[PDB]
Amino acid sequence: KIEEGKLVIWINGDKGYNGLAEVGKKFEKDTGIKVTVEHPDKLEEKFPQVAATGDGPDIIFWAHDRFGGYAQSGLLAEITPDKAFQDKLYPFTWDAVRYNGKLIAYPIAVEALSLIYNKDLLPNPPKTWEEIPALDKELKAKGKSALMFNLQEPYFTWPLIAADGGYAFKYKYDIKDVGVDNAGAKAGLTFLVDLIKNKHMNADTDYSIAEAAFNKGETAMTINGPWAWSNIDTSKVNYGVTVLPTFKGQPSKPFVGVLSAGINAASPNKELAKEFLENYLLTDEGLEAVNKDKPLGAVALKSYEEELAKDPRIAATMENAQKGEIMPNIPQMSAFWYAVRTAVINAASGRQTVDEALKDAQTGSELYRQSLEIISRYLREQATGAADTAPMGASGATSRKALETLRRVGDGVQRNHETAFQGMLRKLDIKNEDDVKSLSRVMIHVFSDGVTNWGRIVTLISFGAFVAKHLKTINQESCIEPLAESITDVLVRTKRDWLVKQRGWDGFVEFFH
Ligand SMILES: Cc1ccnc(-n2ccnc2)c1-c1cccc2c(CCCOc3cccc4ccccc34)c(C(=O)O)n(CC(=O)N3CCNCC3)c12
Ligand SMILES: OC[C@H]1O[C@H](O[C@H]2[C@H](O)[C@@H](O)[C@@H](O)O[C@@H]2CO)[C@H](O)[C@@H](O)[C@@H]1O
Repeated sequence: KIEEGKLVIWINGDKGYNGLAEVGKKFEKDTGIKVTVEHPDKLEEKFPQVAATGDGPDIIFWAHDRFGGYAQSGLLAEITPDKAFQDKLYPFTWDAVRYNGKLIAYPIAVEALSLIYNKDLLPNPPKTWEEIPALDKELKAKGKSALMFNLQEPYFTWPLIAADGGYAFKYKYDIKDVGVDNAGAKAGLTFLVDLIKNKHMNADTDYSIAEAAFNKGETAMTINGPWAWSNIDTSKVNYGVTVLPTFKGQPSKPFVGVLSAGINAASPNKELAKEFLENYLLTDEGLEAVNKDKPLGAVALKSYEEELAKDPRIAATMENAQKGEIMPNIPQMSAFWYAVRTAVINAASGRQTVDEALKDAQTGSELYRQSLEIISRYLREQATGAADTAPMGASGATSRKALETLRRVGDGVQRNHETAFQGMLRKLDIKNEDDVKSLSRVMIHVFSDGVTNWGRIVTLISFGAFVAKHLKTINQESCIEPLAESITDVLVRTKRDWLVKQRGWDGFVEFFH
């Protein structure tokens, strides 16, 4: 599928892709290999679907948070730089691109949101979020506004949400512990909704609108990353970059991202990509080429970062980064981001209340792990005859009651559909972990076809248990957990919006009560 003898690269439209293409030209001048740089819309969504079919770019650029999902899906090639190259980058940047013990990408730069303010409108930036309403009122009398930033991406709103105690996954990570719906998160989002209620912000303000307003000098402040600095320079706005405002006396905690370059598992040009990334991009001159297009932030390369660190704007970036947290790269990050995105937009527009919106975001973020906990335990206890003695953990009553519901209803299905299941089992012929990996396509084909209800979900899991008993019987018990993860993946991927609308596994319990 992917063409040999050339390099195709994907990077976001807000990054210095003209600078990157110029690095690609130097690579072409040396090697005779053409390098095509593209910046397609929603590439972070497009990549996992096209790469799965063996297609897509040789190299994909994104923040490290999305890269665990890719690797888990077998979409990323394991990268193996020698010691000499590894020592040229900061170790913690390597940490951000490590997944299950393996390095799955090259770290490029460290990104953190900062407060960007117009020094001509606002000689001193506000230290607190609380004082911004009164500041806006003051600025409105001059035909200006205080603050405008992207409200369509939760990335920009998260620092405020996390300030008073809101969090994604509790940190060792406890993935079952999601704090998107606690008091702190409610406090942060409410303050944002109130800003909109009191005409201090507009719910439909996106990236382009916020950037245009600041760079034209219509609003005193914005919230953005280093990549935005270029266009602000062009606009000749007397701007400064500083620490984010505190909320309730506590610092804003932005999720910190490490711009990373991954190599497609289906790429026939893995050696070319490695050569490009190591010996052309991750150099003083290579990063400078991109940085001069759009600023990268604090780059992973020590030799170049030592120079950039002298920039007050970089100092402000790293200060904000220190008060924030490095994003997790667990596969669930995509689901978390989608849930929180919807929650922020819905609360901002009044479609839901803060309590309602964050409630759904909680259910959406927990959905995979909670589903896995239930499906894994059912499959394993059915196969072995004995239950799991371990505590259910967070949201334990839900998991426990769902499992008990599943036991009652699942056993009925397996009983009544026994002959049908045995016929299906024989046709699939499942005898090792290799065969279990093949099931994903067949499973998705049958399940996603037709209507949606709890009954089909029970059938899905019950046949999974039926297969699990077969796997155990033929001494393939090690294949049960991969099967459980596979089924769980299919379920939450295909019925994500439906499950959330049913209030998750609580809905399942109530439905069969
Ligand atoms: C129970 C039944 C009766 C008649 N035809 C059937 N069957 C259908 C296709 N293959 C077998 C089935 C049937 C057999 C096995 C599973 C299902 C499912 C769940 C969706 C896919 O489940 C899996 C497929 C392949 C491997 C799997 C490994 C582990 C766990 C699940 C696996 C359904 C369903 O989605 O409702 N059905 C019923 C079904 O799809 N029908 C087709 C339309 N008319 C009613 C029956 C399962
Ligand atoms: O808004 C959710 C989004 O946040 C992050 O995306 C950032 C990205 O890290 C930055 O480099 C820049 O492009 O802004 C983006 C926000 O629009 C996460 O990396 C991403 O996974 C997540 O969906």
